[PDB]
Amino acid sequence: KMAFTLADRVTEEMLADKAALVVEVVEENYHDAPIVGIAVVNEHGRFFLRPETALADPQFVAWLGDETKKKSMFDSKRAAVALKWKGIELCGVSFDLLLAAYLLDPAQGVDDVAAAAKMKQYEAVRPDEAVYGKGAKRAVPDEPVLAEHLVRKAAAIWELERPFLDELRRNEQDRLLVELEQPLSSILAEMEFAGVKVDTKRLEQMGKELAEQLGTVEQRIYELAGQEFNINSPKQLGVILFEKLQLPVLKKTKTGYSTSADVLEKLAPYHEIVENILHYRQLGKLQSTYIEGLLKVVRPATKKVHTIFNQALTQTGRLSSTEPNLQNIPIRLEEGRKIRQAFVPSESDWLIFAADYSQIELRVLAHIAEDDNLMEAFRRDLDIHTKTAMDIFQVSEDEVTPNMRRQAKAVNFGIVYGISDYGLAQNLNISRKEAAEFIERYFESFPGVKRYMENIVQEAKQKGYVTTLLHRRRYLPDITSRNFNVRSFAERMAMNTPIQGSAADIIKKAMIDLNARLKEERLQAHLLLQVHDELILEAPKEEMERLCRLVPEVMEQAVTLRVPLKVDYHYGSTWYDAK
DNA sequence: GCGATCAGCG
DNA sequence: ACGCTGATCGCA
Ligand SMILES: [Ca+2]
Repeated sequence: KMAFTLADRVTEEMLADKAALVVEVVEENYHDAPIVGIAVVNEHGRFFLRPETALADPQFVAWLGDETKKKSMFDSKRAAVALKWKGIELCGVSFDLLLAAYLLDPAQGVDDVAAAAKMKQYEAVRPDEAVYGKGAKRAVPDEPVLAEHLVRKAAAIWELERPFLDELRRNEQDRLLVELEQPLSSILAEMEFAGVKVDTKRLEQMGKELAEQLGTVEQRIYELAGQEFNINSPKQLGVILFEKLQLPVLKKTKTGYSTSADVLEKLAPYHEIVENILHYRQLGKLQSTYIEGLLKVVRPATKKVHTIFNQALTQTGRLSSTEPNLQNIPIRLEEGRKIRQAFVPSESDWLIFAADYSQIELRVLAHIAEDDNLMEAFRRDLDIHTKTAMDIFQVSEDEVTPNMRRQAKAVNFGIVYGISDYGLAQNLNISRKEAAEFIERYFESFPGVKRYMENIVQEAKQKGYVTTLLHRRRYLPDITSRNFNVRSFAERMAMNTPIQGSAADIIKKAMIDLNARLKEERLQAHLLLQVHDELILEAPKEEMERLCRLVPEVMEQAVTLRVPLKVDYHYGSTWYDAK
């Protein structure tokens, strides 16, 4: 029902200088995954190519790698990485339909061509799930069915580029696509393919020692419980704590007694068992997620883990990281932080280099709200987290611990993003009217922040969406809901998204500027990870001194705000030491 | 498959 | 009853 040439060899008219291109990778994790089929749509026709022929053809490979042959695609990072695993370079992607749909509306959840095309009333293409099936029934269909699907996807991309670019232009997002998200996609592809080297012997040893410390705490729990039970079982655990031991019930879930860490912490004055449960969970979390889970996904021949950075998932413009998630490696407890000792440079005599924006969302908020006092604070390079800790815990600057600062950090963001007196009182374990009076004091010092919070809720109601500094957008239909709770969640999104999303915009621009700078200085240094406001690199030890001046400067100059941006940085032999 | 939970970023 | 996430595990 759509005409195309099921081609046996590559021809010249397949190599025009503008095309829609589909390089189909069906496995969700595309690292080292099969390419099951190729389709090209251009001015000369529609073509399906078997990958064993196309990717072994030197003219087609050269076309793939020629940046002057422009390709329109959907999820070009997926294709670029799968091709890197075949030793083939993809260049010249000038339009990525996934990223275009994401910028137009992140709430659509667009995960295939059909979903993007639906946004423009184009429906002559099937959802990937209808073609490949679900779960245990998932399969590549027979070649004629496969070929028509890939061709229909390519034809959709060919037809949809212009209407998507027109709407992007109307939203002031066309440079956001072409100068930020698409260049970033190529940089993320390099990062994912490079991977991060893991010291598996250290992990395996830590996992042996965890298993021993687990039994010891486990027996102490059975002994303090007076009996043995499944410590992971909410039935039995709730029964043990709140029926057998008769501890107070401070919170329930839709299914029963809550045993969350905040609850257990408040029960520490009542029974010694609750802090053993905490210790037990923390150890088991390290064991299951960060020892076992990490070893599962190491490629044994190279000792590398290859994350996937999802660039078109979060509602604020952040990245997320999957399989493994390398944006939530432990750091705050000394036991967990030692896992970072297993993250090592991928070459001898290289080192890990880590750089992070200081107080990033507060600096962004100061600029956007134009609060006189907050802008003055950052012009003085004050540490607002430490200052807030001093005031909360009634200590001097010298007395503030890393844990106290961590806590004041949640107070600072809690207040500006709409925490209530109740929530603040429950977090600080203080009176509720003391919490309310601390909140009113906070907005007395920062009245511009309060005005901003009020104004942005009104702008979201009037326009139906909010935006970031580089024109990323989030629609907030619930902001006019008549249901108080639904409306309230939407108001807090109006408060938070422009700030968190602008911080995402800034680090993304920083990454593009950094890669351009590293190429210009001809350095071997390269990015490995982004962790929201942090960039992790590795480089020969002979490049470190140059990087100590280069990376902070690139990050600090990525944008020019009404306050300075400030970067902290460290380097060392492992990720652990790069702090 | 989902909800509670907890690891991270602010 | 601050916001944005992903992985694991038990299932009242
Ligand atoms: Ca930071």
